Amino acid sequence: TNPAHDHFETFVQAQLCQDVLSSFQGLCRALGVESGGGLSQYHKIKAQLNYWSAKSLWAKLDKRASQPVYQQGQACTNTKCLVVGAGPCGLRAAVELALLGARVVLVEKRIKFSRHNVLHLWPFTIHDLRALGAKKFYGRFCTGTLDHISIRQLQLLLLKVALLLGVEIHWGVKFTGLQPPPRKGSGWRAQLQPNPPAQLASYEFDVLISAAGGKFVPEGFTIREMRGKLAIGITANFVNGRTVEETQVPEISYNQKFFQSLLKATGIDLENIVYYKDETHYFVMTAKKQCLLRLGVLRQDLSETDQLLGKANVVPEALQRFARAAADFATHGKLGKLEFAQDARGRPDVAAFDFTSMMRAESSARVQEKHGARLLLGLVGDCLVEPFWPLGTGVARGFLAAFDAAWMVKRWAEGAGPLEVLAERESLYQLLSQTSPENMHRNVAQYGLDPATRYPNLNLRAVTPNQVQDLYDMMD
Ligand SMILES: Cc1cc2nc3c(=O)[nH]c(=O)nc-3n(C[C@H](O)[C@H](O)[C@H](O)COP(=O)(O)OP(=O)(O)OC[C@H]3O[C@@H](n4cnc5c(N)ncnc54)[C@H](O)[C@@H]3O)c2cc1C
Ligand SMILES: [Cl-]
Repeated sequence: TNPAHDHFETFVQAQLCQDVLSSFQGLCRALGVESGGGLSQYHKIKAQLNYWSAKSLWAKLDKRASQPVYQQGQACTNTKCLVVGAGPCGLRAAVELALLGARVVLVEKRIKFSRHNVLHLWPFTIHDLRALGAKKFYGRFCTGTLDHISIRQLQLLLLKVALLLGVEIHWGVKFTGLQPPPRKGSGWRAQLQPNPPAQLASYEFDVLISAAGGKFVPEGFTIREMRGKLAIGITANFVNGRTVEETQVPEISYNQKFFQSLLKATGIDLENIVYYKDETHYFVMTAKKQCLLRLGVLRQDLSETDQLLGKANVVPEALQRFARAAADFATHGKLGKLEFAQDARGRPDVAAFDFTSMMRAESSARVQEKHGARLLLGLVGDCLVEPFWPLGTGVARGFLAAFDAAWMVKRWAEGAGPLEVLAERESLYQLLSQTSPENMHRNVAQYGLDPATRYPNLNLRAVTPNQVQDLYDMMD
């Protein structure tokens, strides 16, 4: 037997977040290496795992790792990064930084991946994951003409790569803010909860990339907030037994006469509903507040969206008989008595969500300088832009914010100059909405950090550094 061979293989097969870390520390032990020690650790790992079950992955990884851009991992060799949040994008950012050769510390306030909700995928993201060795880390990946990963399956897959490329990950730790460098001869340090491990508290860094999801407002940035008429969104996951007759029900994605025939037997009033068949029978529907008060899923009509959706106002029981009512008729009962999958809490996976307010940051980047040290702050993903989930551009643009944040760190580690690096980034960010698979570079395969492999007719000078004068924060 060969502990190293065995540990790598359960590590790859791992379906629990606490088991990715477990088997990995074991592989590190077996290969006489450490985790969170960068590419020198990655290089020591791969060389000693020169065997059938691993070699195709190193080719894939190194092929990317040696794309013209990363300078064979020498570009950001003098850059210390802090990445906040281990959602899909944050991890993608870490991967990108790891490859650029930056020191990568990722902090994350949870301790597991418990979200089942299925995410639609763009042709280009599908391929990106494939090139990162998704097919080894995940069996049922974009399986068939299917183009959807589940949140946790994505996170697991990405985490395994983050670890391989030597990202230092700390769990159960909350980013709160920043410690200003107290003197002429210090650097920027984070502010973490609950009390972080010795080194992490003293870990200094010039690049902070926060991918801490929609709800986190990072100090200094201005968030624009558009509100329209209310849209309540229900999501539901039912267990996929994958029985022959259970896997013979087509996927779905008020206009058609179906949304009309839904009111007949069930009396459920929905404008649109979506079905995905993944690890779970995924359903997402947009409900009318008019009928949610009627069939008593919401207890009482509160005029302010936020309050109308609290744990108190939402009846959990009726939400299940509402969700299964829509799900049962939607498949014409071809899936039988559907049982919910659980959280997170043993609670059944069903949630009433908000679709009313779309948060967008005014700038995607900000630089802070105090007593000599420069700090580059970048947003990536949901905290940069809040996506209309029915359209499904979240993973697409998060991954884009990630690529365009890594390009920023590249120019940064060339000393390009605060006002400039921002102007490049902000010229690219001005595109982040327009972006569709329709208006972007056709050769998906050729996609890389160089933003012009992605954006046709790109203008790096759409914003002059004189238009961003106050995104640079000279505190003295
Ligand atoms: C039900 C649902 C359906 C969706 N539909 C689609 C779809 O069909 N297609 C599509 O492409 N996208 C879809 N979206 C959007 C997509 O899920 C998100 O945009 C995506 O998760 C973005 O990843 P993220 O890392 O930016 O955000 P998140 O996944 O929310 O990552 C944030 C993470 O950072 C952590 N965090 C927050 N604050 C701190 C802190 N202070 N310190 C440390 N960690 C912190 C949290 O633990 C969290 O894990 C959907 C989303 C949901 C929820
Ligand atoms: Cl987990």
